[PDB]
Amino acid sequence: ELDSLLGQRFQVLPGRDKMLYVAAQNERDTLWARQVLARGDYDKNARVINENEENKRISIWLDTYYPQLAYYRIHFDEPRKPVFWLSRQRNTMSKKELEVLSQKLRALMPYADSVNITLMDDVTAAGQAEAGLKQQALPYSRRNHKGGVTFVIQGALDDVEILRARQFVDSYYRTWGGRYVQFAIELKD
Repeated sequence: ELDSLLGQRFQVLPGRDKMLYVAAQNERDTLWARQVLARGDYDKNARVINENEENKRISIWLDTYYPQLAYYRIHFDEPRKPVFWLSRQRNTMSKKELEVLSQKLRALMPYADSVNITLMDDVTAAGQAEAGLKQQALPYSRRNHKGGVTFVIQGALDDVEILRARQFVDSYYRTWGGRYVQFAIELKD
């Protein structure tokens, strides 16, 4: 526990399933801690997690049990108290349903004391997309789709402009996830 700590930018967290959960900040560290733990006696006492993998794991569960849920992403700034961003506008759940959801999520994350559900404003999510693209003089057309919006970047983009556009998009999805606003580049000329 403190034992695992000494083994190693990480937070080691006790789980209700008697597992030890090592929270890492990114991919490189996740693989490193896995390499390290596998070489010794904790090799099956610990599991290394990070925000990208845990979002993927919870999204698969929700795909079946809450298949129409309008959500963004779960954030792990404090890994003992993950915060699940849901859409305020597109939420269809009563207060009691959201409480049930929080409890199921907590059961799915044995290292978490609680899972707070925060209702986020779609106007903010789309407004950060709009602002980021404008910040790069990227013309775009916003095109609504079923339960989403696509910002379609448009123009005869060169090498660097495409990379800058895609780097912005990746940074956008790290915050909001890719389930509401999505992006595309239409190449012209």
